[PDB]
Amino acid sequence: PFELSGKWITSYIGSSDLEKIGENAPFQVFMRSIEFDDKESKVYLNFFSKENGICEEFSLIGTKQEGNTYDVNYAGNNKFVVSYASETALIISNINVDEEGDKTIMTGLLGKGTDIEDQDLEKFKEVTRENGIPEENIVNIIERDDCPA
Ligand SMILES: C=C[C@H](C)CCCC(C)(C)O
Repeated sequence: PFELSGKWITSYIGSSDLEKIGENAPFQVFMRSIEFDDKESKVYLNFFSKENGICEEFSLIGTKQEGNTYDVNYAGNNKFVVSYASETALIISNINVDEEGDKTIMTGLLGKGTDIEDQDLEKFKEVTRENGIPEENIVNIIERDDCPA
């Protein structure tokens, strides 16, 4: 039986638009926790990001929508789905439309800490590839997350 809510940390992110996931970009996200509240049809996300190279923390609340998708406002509007869940990981697929109207598809592999299971990593690369995102548009987030626990 699977518990999707709890501590989740980002290990890798893929993006169709490299401008959204570099240094200090809005989608270089260091996750800390995700809490799904099916009773109230909401999801709670807590994570760090860097602006000015300094860690900043965010706590967002998204709304459950049709088909296990969630909508959340962050650097524009986002529609994401937990595409895969194992006992050690989540893979999230997100579509962002930014303030300028530009659409970016992204994938993220999340885990319970820093020691990545290769089976989860292979499924992340396959979901990334299926979304049309090339291997070279994959960033290693564990290597870059020096934000507080
Ligand atoms: C590329 C996927 C990351 C891990 C999730 C982005 C945060 C969001 C989409 C929930 O606002």
